[PDB]
Amino acid sequence: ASEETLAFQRQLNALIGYDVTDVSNVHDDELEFTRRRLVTPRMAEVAGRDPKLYAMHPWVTSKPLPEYLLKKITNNCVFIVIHRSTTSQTIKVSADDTPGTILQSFFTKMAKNERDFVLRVCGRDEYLVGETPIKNFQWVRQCLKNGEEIHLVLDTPPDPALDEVRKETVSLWDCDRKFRVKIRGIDIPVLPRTADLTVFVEANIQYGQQVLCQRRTSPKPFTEEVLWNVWLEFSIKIKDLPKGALLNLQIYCGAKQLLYYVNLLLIDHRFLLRHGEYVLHMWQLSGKGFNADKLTSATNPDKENSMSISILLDNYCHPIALPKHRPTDRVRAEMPNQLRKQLEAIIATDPLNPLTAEDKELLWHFRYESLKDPKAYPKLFSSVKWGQQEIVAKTYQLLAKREVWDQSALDVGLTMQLLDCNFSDENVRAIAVQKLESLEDDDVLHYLLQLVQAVKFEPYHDSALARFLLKRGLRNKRIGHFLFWFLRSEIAQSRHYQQRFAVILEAYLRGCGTAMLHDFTQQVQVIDMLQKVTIDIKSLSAEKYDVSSQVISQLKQKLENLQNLNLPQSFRVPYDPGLKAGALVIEKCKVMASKKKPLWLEFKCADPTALSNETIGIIFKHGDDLRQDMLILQILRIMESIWETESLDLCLLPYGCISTGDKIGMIEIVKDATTIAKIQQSTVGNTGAFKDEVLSHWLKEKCPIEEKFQAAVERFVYSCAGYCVATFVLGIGDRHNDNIMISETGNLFHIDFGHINKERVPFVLTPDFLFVMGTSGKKTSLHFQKFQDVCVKAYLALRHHTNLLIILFSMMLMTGMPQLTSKEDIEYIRDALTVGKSEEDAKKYFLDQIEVCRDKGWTVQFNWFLHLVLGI
Ligand SMILES: *c1oc2c3c1C(=O)O[C@H](COC)[C@]3(C)C1=C(C2=O)[C@@H]2CCC(=O)[C@@]2(C)C[C@H]1OC(C)=O
Repeated sequence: ASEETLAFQRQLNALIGYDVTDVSNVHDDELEFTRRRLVTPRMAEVAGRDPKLYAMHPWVTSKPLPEYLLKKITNNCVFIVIHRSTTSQTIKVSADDTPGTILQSFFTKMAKNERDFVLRVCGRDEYLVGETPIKNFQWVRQCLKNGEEIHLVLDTPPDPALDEVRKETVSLWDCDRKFRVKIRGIDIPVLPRTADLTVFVEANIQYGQQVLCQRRTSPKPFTEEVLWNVWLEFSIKIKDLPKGALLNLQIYCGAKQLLYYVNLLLIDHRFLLRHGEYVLHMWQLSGKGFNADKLTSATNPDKENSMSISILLDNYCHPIALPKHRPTDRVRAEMPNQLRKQLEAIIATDPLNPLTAEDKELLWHFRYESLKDPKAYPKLFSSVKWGQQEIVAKTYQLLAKREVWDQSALDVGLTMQLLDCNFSDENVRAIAVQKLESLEDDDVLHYLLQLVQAVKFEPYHDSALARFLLKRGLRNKRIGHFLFWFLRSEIAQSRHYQQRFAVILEAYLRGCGTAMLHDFTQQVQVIDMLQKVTIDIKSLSAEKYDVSSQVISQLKQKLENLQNLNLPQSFRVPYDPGLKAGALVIEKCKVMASKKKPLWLEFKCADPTALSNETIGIIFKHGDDLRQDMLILQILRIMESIWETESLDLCLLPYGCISTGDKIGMIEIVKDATTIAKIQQSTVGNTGAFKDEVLSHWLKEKCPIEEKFQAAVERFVYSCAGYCVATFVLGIGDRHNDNIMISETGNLFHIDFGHINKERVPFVLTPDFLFVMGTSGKKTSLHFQKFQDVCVKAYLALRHHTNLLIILFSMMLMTGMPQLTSKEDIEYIRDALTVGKSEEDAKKYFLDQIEVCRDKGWTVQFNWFLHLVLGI
């Protein structure tokens, strides 16, 4: 290992934010083993990607043009403005022309080596190239909807050389003996403050979040060291242990409640049975009383303060689990009319609905019949007795013939269901991933965060899903960019999965290319520098007192030093990679008058071809985990895409928001916007006597032109409806006025989500909102009626994708929540979506929620004010 190799590893660890070679918190070589195994997948993808297309990362879609965009185009034509220097001409092209047919058509119009130029969006690293109709480019579709013009510049294609990549005994199943483990003792440096506590150890053999067998030790006084030296034998036979099963060890604390836990994979990555002595440091349960963290094979790295449990496993030779080999029978394709019909009723049931013992027997007995319907796969494989060798073997025989599933249409919702906490079998999970291979880059982008979170449900570090993500990231820069940040936010805030995520990110970084490696370095530099600034200014972490003029002046000064000669002169915006930020506009920079004192920063665009002088407003938030906001915003983007397929535009505004490290992140500053509470405070003040006409007045004053005002109101009508529906389905509608913003164009949008007997409301639809829509009293109106229709429309449209939302919601709660979630928490979504109900009842249900808000008036906002502002 030369200084070079060591040096390279060093920088990668800096980009990752974790030392991927660290072995201070491992009891085996699974992680290192995974690093080695990911080497081939990475190299294979690197050598298979096109050097030019990878360099210009065209952002396209194969989806049809939405109904609301079809209107925007007159006669299959599109106008584009091409620039040179100041030199610029406007051309009219066909919506189906390829960027090549464009340039060739440009050289013929204006005329007085040759085709060595490329079309790039003005002021952005976004290229319109490749054999694709101009109308199938995301930027083109964006401009259309926004009504903005399409300005492209004629520059030289980026040399793909800049993406250069650096140089690169035997026992079988048979073991009729029952599995057993010995609990030696538990040890903890410091113990709780009640000192009359009792504790016992519970050992579970879990699979797919289900307990196959459980054993417990007797209760003993809770002291720094508690020894048992007792053997716990389980009712399951060694030969019946399925690959991916875990020995879940938990400690309960009572008086004389789960408090500590740690897991250990029974069958390792090499198909060998786990044996030997083990000293495992456990995690402490925060929820005094469930989630992805409880399934981790990772141990707590903090040895000096955590609880550890010492156990002993059977130590003989080396029993190895034999990989299945499909031989072939009873397909039994016929059943009684009633039986058949009651089988289809079980399958037709929603995800959250539990299966009874009898329900599972029918599904399993008629496996092959159930196999004919993809939507039955989750229920079917959840009816498999995974704790039985014979049954599992039969399960693989069943999956052998997957022609029906192989030909089935890609159903993202259905696929995600097989990648959650309920399935630990590699074969079942692998078939879900098989289907994901069909997703085009644009769709991978919509579900990327969710897929990354799903890696937490994988029993092993190396899996089909982890490799899938690696591959798509290496194949497309935009996906690679976001993958980088999503993995980095987990590695920095999650000790439960940081080791596994670090291995996956290192594999991506060794194949993304020199150019991207340089971009990531600059972005990370700015974030590290900005973070230290928030750490150097000690008062920034003090919520007790307000922000003085001296601290702000101190902020401007420190930003000045950095900018002199140390801070990157330009970097890509984490949440908007196509945009390059340049120098800071120290004058407009400051410390927000917020309790959390976030940095309000403004930069200039580093791209000179930018057709504007507006700054890039970025909030550098510190002291807050922004992972939940990212999840909420992404689910909102998913709702947008869902509404797009149903041909609907709810005008949501999922602004940029990305966690960039440990309790730090960057948030997009929406231009020309203010808080609803702010608008109220200007007229009234620091009191709860809210006026109903303030909002409308504010909007009109911002839109003195007839046409403009009605355009804004219509926008308000849509955006208000979109958020009411969206926030209601997610169960986060009852919010304080200061968490809702509005732009001068009338766009309403919720912000600052954070970790989210009395008066309650389903969502925010206050008198000021109803006012803008021309409704004062309890009387209807033209705009309000529209509002009601749009709400119903968007609402029903979401129900058409119930299973998708249900699974997305359950995973989000399980992976993006500190505390433990229950079935009750997940079931909320099922009720909010009126599952089982007919469209009619559903339409009325939502309309009823709209009525609750009218009767409530300002009541709820007034209580929020009394609480949040007056501490009442
Ligand atoms: C921490 O989520 C957000 C914010 C915070 C915070 O503590 O203060 C404010 C919100 O105060 C109610 C932050 C910085 C803001 C946003 C946010 O999501 C908004 C997202 C869209 C937008 O324009 C932002 C950046 C405004 C910003 O609020 C203010 C009052 O400047």
